[PDB]
Amino acid sequence: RYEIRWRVIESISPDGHEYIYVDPMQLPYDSRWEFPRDGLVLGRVLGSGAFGKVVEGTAYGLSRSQPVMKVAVKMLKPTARSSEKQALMSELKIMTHLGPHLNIVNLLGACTKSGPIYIITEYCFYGDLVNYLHKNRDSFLSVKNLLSDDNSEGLTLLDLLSFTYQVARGMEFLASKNCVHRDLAARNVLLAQGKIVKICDFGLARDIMHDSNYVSKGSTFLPVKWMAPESIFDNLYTTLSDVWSYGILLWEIFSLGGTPYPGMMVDSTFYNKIKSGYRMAKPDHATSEVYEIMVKCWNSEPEKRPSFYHLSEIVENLLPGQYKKSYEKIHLDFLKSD
Ligand SMILES: CC1(COc2ccc3c(c2)ncn3-c2ccc3cccc(N4CCC(N)CC4)c3n2)COC1
Ligand SMILES: [Cl-]
Ligand SMILES: [Cl-]
Ligand SMILES: [Cl-]
Ligand SMILES: [Cl-]
Ligand SMILES: [Cl-]
Ligand SMILES: [Cl-]
Ligand SMILES: [Cl-]
Repeated sequence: RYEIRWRVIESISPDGHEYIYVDPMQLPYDSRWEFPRDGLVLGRVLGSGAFGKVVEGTAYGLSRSQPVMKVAVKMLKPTARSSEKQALMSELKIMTHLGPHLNIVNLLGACTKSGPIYIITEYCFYGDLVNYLHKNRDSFLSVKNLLSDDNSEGLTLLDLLSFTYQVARGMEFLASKNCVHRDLAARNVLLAQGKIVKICDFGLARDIMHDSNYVSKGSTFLPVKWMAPESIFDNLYTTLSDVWSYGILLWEIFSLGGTPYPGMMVDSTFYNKIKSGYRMAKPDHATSEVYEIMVKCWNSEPEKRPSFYHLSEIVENLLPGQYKKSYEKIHLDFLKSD
């Protein structure tokens, strides 16, 4: 019945107390985005939620670079409320505002006139990261070119470092735009062709009510296992809090899809342990260096945590130099599209 909104920060008071977030309705939609309905063909349903669904699709003429293009389409169910339509429009405005990045699922086009609203997004071949890791759990054994391509081989530490680097980059981009994700987790990361990490959100395509990851508090659902202490207790959300989420996410990556705080249910006892300063032990496939990154992200003092930009730098040093070169070419190819 809900989704967690990405918040973009318009301004912060000199004291550091009053935060003003942009109002999506206030922002302006760009008509250039509009794509003719006839030019879009809808396929199989990628996901289904009580109020919405994601569908496979092909867009014709949408892109000069890819005249026939595989894509994913976001649409509301008839069940969706009048207010919810607003949410889709809001998503369009915010996404246009942020602009495009290689590491986030991107908005390609939208159909908003004389029809059910349709959001066109990049199509990711591998699906969500959690499922992908589980699928490749077995056959995983502890060159750089192979990593940034579709060649299939047993999953490697190198692959994990790549996913680790891409999420940092995607997050760095979001932070630069003063955008706070508030629900960063492997479930919200999808993998595209070429093993390119794309960051997304839980959405209306799947049911938050039916997901164990979220605890419902008040009128909202919270991914407590991924929340920074300030968020849980002080209800404060920032780029720094996201960093905490990034560390939890890394734990998910190095445990091959493992649930954080395994064997621990979220309860009063869990909250107390976090206040105590309790942190997760090293994951099985995590190197000492990677675990160190997770621990830094989990610092009690948010200002103490590393910036996403710093994290990208740290991860890069743990990757062969050719990986960085490959990322750069892919980044440039991505910005050259169309
Ligand atoms: C043929 C396969 C194809 O799978 C897929 C799945 C989702 C795919 C996809 C290919 N391209 C894109 N998206 C998207 C895109 C935006 C999303 C925005 C919010 C939420 C999403 N999701 C992610 C998947 C989840 N099961 C439902 C909600 C989104 N998904 C099966 O994996 C390969
Ligand atoms: Cl959003
Ligand atoms: Cl096909
Ligand atoms: Cl583990
Ligand atoms: Cl080690
Ligand atoms: Cl820093
Ligand atoms: Cl940051
Ligand atoms: Cl960088």
